[PDB]
Amino acid sequence: SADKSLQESLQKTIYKLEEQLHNEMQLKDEMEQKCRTSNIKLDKIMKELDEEGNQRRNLESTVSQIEKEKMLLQHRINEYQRKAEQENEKRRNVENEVSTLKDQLEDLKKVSQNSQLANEKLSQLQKQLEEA
Amino acid sequence: GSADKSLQESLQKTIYKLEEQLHNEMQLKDEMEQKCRTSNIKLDKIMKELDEEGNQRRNLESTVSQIEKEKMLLQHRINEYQRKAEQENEKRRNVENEVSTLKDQLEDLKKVSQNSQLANEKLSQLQKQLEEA
Repeated sequence: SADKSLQESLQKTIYKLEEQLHNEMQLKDEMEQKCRTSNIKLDKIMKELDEEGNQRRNLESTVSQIEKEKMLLQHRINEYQRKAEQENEKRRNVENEVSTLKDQLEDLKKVSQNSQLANEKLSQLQKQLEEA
Repeated sequence: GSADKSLQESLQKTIYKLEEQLHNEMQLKDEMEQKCRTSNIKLDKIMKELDEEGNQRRNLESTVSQIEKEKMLLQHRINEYQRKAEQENEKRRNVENEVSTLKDQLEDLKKVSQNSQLANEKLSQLQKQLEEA
C-alpha cells in the first residue's frame, strides 16, 4: 500500500504534466494567432508608410510651387492697383484742365466784349472830334 | 513485487516522455516569443511614423486646396483693377479730345480778339481819311 502510494503519486504527476502541456499548447496557439495577425499588419503598415512619405514629400513640392505662383499674383495686384490709381489721377486732372479751359474761354469772351465796347466809345469820340 | 515495479517503470517512462516533450515545447515558445516581441516593437514604431506622416500629408492636402482657391481670388482682384484702368483710360481719352477742342477755341478766340483790334484800328484810320478829304 506504500506500493499503491507510489503508483498513485506517479500517475498524478502524469496528469499534471498532461495538464501542463495542454495549457502550454493553448498559450502557444493563442500567441501564434496574434503574432501572425501582427506581422500581416506590420507589412501593410510599412508599404503605407512608404506611400505616405513619398506623397507627403511630393505635396511639399506642390505647396512650394503654388505658393510661388500665389506670390507672383500678389505682386501683379500691387502693380495693377498702382496702374488703376494712376489712370484715375490722370483722368481727374484732364477733367480739371477741361474745367479751367472752359473758365478761361468765358473770361476771355468777356474781356473781348469789353474791348469791342471800348473801341465803340473811341470811334464815337473820334466822330465827335471831327472838324465838320 | 515485479508486477508493481514494472507498472512503476512504465509510469516513469511516460513522465520522462512528457517532460522532454515539455522542454521541446518551451524552446519553441522562447523562440517565438522573441520573434513576436521584436515584431511588436517594430509595429509600434512604424504605426506612429505612419500617424505623423499621414497627418502631415493630409495637412498639406488642405493647404493645397486652400492655396489654389486663394490664387483664383488673387486673379479676380487682378481683373477688378484691369477693368478699372481700362474704364479710366477710355474716360481719359474722351476728355483729352475735349481738352484739344477747347484749346483750339481759346487760340481762335485770342485770334478773333487780336484781329478785332486790328480791324478797328484800320477803320479808325479810314474814318480819319474820310474826315480829311
